[PDB]
Amino acid sequence: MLTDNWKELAGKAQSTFQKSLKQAIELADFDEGLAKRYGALPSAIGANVEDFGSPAQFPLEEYLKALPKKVLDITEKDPVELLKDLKSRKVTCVEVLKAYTAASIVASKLTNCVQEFLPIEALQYAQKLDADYETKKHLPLYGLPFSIKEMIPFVGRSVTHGSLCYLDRIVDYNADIVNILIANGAYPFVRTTNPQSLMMLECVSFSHGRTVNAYNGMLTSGGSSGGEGALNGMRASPFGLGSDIGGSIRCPAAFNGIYGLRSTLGRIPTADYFSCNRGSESILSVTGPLSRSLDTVNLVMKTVIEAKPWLIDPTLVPLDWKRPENKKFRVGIYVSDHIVNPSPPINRALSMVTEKLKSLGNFEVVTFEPYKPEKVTEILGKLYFEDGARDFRATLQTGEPLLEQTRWAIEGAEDLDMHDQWYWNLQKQAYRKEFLKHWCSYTDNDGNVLDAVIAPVFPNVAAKHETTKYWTYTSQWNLLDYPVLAFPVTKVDESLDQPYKNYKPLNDLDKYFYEQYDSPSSFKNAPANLCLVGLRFTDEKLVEIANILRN
Amino acid sequence: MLTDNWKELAGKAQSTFQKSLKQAIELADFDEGLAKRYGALPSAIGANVEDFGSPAQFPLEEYLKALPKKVLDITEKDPVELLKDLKSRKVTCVEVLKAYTAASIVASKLTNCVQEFLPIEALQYAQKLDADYETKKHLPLYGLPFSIKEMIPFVGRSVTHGSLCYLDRIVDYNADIVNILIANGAYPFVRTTNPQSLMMLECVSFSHGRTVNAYNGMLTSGGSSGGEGALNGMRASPFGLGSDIGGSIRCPAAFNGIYGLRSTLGRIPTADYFSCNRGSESILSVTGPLSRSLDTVNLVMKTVIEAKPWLIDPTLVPLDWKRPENKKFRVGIYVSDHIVNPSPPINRALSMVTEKLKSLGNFEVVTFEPYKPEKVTEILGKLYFEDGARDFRATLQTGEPLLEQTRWAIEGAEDLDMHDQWYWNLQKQAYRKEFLKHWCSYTDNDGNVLDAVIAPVFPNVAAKHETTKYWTYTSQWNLLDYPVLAFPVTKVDESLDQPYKNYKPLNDLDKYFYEQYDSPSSFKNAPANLCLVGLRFTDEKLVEIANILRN
Repeated sequence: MLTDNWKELAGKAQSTFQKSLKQAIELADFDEGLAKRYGALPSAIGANVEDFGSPAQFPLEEYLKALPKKVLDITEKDPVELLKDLKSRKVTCVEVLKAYTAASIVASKLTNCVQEFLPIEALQYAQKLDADYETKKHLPLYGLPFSIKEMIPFVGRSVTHGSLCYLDRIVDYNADIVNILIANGAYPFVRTTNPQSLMMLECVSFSHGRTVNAYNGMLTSGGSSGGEGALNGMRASPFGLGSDIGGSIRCPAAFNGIYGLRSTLGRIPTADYFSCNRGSESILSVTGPLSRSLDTVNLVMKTVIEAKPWLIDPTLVPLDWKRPENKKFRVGIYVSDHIVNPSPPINRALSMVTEKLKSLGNFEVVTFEPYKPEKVTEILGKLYFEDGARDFRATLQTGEPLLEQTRWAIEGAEDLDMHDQWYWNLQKQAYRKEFLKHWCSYTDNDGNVLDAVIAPVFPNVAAKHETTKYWTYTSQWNLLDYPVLAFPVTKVDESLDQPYKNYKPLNDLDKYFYEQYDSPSSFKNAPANLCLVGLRFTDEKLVEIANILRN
Repeated sequence: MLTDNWKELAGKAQSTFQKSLKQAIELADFDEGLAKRYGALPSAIGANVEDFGSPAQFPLEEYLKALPKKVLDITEKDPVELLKDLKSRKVTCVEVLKAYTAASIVASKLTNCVQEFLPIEALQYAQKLDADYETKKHLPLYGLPFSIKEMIPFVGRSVTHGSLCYLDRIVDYNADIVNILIANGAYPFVRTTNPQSLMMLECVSFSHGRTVNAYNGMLTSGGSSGGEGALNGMRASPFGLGSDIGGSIRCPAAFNGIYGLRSTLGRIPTADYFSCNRGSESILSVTGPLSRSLDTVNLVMKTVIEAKPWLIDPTLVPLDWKRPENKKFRVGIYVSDHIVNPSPPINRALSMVTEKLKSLGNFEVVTFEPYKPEKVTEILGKLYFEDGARDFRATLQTGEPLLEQTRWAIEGAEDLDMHDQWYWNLQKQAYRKEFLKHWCSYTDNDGNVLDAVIAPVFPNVAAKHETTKYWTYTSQWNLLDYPVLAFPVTKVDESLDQPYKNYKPLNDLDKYFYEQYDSPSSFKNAPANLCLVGLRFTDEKLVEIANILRN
């Protein structure tokens, strides 16, 4: 840990970003027309980490306008299809790198989703991938760059999870999942932004400033993997890796209208990531990919697991990544937990998806009721910061200010005695066992279990800044460790999504979210996503059902 | 002329081009990446002059993808801005030549717009211009290359206007306008294609094959300055010189979405060009610039006229090139001649330009009715080929086939007796006098004359091959000798430009053009241009109004 003044350290972080941005622009080699249009874009990057700039109203429109067809023809192509072009040599690995690097630079300025570009090592990866074309063409991800959340170790970099005090914490190794993906023909080219404490569903830190939504620049990108959500929502990366302990993969994915998988704990390696509360095991985070392309999420999962990562990380289970053979499906619709009702755009998305599943013959669709959702907050309120947030709070010895959203996550945290931890571990495992019984109560007379549940990711589309005051719609599945896949449905419609009249709130917090949704014009063009929830290790069922919903 | 078999001569024409193409590639000095992409481009050049190849759907998109930043940063620059860099020595005369030579090579393969490159003399011009930088820094076109239609004499070259029989017609001199432009720091670097007889609004000859549109390769470039329209539409030349006796400058410019000025006869020297019917004076062609850049059009006229060309060509009038001091404008909109109605894309261009002028306070906008447009065809029907096309048909003694478009131009040609010419000269002068009275009938109560008329250039955007069967929208102003400036407005919009419903044709020829517009997709991405018409010697009013329309 460092104890230097935070203002000096924020300088050092900005400098690291700016030096890599300069190198990124050199690699992309803009012609003067693009350099001009790029220069004139509204920036979400300020002069310092407390100045949040002036974001575009519709960053994706600005991105698609600014970039030349010569770049978009690569970055807008579905990554699995792009893998065919790299395999057949219609495009070089270095060519793909240049396009996506340029895309990420435009994305960085509009959304502020990049913490550090990796142009030096990425060119080395792509060049020798071209040189070794004949020997590595067979690899499942040959030539594809990808993004990694800053919390993921990469050789020679500091790993801070957004905390300035860790700027001298340099690693000489990559995370296991990074090396596995590299062994399969991929390589990271950019590090995405992460917020203070990582326990925020937004993306504000004193290492980068504020990250904004790819579809509406007045809204949050989400968090904790906010840079990944913004970068991949802008299609400026084929896919990315985030982490998810309270919604930190699915919230960015849903807010930015893309796919994001909270994978079951123990399938893919994440423990070598850096966060707060290192060594805490009561509730464990997971990783998983974010991408515009469901086929790319599936291929990344398939690639890492078929590399048998349990022979490097022993917390993992040797369970194959397998397409489910079920042709019939039983699916529940989780319309509300009856604590905070979803806003109109989320409710319309639930109806759309309900109607589509009912129209297909092989889906039986039932209502799914909550089971003690208040119990989610009680337990996670004790286990998220089980040291009373001492480990996080010590990071602020630099004077780094405490953000409003971080305040919520550490409010009330108890420094548990061993017997207190034991008490709540028993509360955790009992709730898990009770909920399984609840889930199995929906099995039919013939003995067919529920395959998946469809639920919101958040009580609304991308939230206004400093308003993500309810976690249960995502953290429920972290307490249970159920795999959850966020997927796109629709966008806000100003005609269809007017506020409910004569709404009677369920409680003060539901009242807060009701008044938060003042009108759809406040959320123009915001994607309305949902998620598919499955029992532990049924990840593949979720991919298969999402496949049907997009056809 | 020559009397050899035409197939041998077409070979000789192809050899001259291929010999100059080889020298151009050496001058351009491709690196391997460009040489590779150039080799793989779809060509509008065939194996022989009757084989038209397989052109790209969007030649311009292919051009922008194929050429490097090292080239596009110069050729995409507005030539007036590029002149600043040449003056301040931020860029070399040879550097600019190399970029534009490379651009024209790529443009040549994609659109077939180059008849002969001039890289030997161009390198000599550019090299000594660099050497003489300190003494020639002041010249208004210092360092700028430009293209010339093949009909324009250049030292040591054959001048054929596309007729194979004239391949032994070598000149030892440049055209007056060329020498003037050289005296002002410019130099020609490429010769562009022209069609058989020059009397078609397309660009097909047995010297080069078929020239295609820069924006949609299934459509014609226009003619007769078809190479000029394509080359400058691809922005592969800073500007070019064409000729216009029936629309042969404005039709290429309009089809390729750039500017083209049919300047008033008697301003800039053109008589030393070569065409058919040399010595025919009943209807005289004019020259004028084509360019992507309006500012470049204005500067060439200013440069040539300020060189006092009436001291070399005595047919010219000593009238300064002067920007008008008008603060108010009266402008007419020519919606139709009520013989052939414009297609939807042109019709929307008229409304767009109308609504823009009405939105500025200082424009009075009135509807402009036609005046006996049928008399245009009748008079031009007698005076275009007043020898009964005897001179042109003698070019076919080589066996050179008669193209379908040429057939239209010479069908019905009478070999006029002197009294017949006198009769039609009087008809010509009477119509001009009647039309002036028509124009002046639009003068308002305070005595303000119409400053300009906005009219179509053609009943449609760039035509499908062998369908340019109506000339009046351009030849009207050749009969009258009014200055006309073609200028860009919009592109085909597939939503907005669906065919007219419940359309009732005005006559057989109008029905033909209606059926020609089968759907906007047949003309995807084709520019919709219009033109500004002024009274004789008001060229500058047209430039000034075009300036306002593009801001």
